[PDB]
Amino acid sequence: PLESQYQVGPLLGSGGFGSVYSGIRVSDNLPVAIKHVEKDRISDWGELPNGTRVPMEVVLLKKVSSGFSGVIRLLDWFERPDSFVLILERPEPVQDLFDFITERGALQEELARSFFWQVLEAVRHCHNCGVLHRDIKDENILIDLNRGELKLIDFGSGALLKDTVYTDFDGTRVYSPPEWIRYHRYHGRSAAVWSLGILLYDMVCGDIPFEHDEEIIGGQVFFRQRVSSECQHLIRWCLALRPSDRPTFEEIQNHPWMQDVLLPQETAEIHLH
Repeated sequence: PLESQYQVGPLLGSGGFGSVYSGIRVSDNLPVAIKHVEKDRISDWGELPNGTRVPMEVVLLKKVSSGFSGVIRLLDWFERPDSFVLILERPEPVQDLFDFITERGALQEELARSFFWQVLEAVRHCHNCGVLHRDIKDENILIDLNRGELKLIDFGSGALLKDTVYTDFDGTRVYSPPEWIRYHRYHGRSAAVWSLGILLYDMVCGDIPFEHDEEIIGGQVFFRQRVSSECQHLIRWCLALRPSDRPTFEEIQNHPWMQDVLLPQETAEIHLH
């Protein structure tokens, strides 16, 4: 049916991810996002069990799209002659973390603790469903401002999780780890932890630590804001130059800086409402 199932509103944005529109499901007035990807631009394809050939993003989304609210849910999708159309959740009111940090500057550590913990829980979900996101960064994290819940979006650079090396990458370079920069090689989990250190720095300092390749591979972390010694230690650990020296998610979540996290609703009440 298509445009009889959804009322299409204004363009939300466009780019390497395609074109996304604000929308509404006619039946129950659910707010949704409608994402158009050209077939000519899809680099990675996969298949659903029944042999239907789809973009990898749709495979990845179906693997993670089960109830847990830390990841954006794919509600439906459609194939057209020259494109696919994806229908996704849209929180309302919503603000992406990039926008939020631009607006507020460096976050208080209590708030960055809640946000970062929620991102950790969301990435563990992905990994347990067999999915590596590969483009974790402030822009790809939406804040449901009423609930205080963070959601991960855009699995368009993602891959199936595997234990062997990756030699391809189409995410954001300034969140990519030094082994990618030097050797065009990385492993999934240790690369993820590096990008989380970039994200945590970004949260507590209000900008990312490295802009150029030379900075990425040099691994000197200079703090431009006041950041507690515990928080600096977690960041520096995630940003270890040698992959095997980086923490596991368990080690991250057992770190002293990560104890006594606020709940999402408390986060919303204290910091968002």
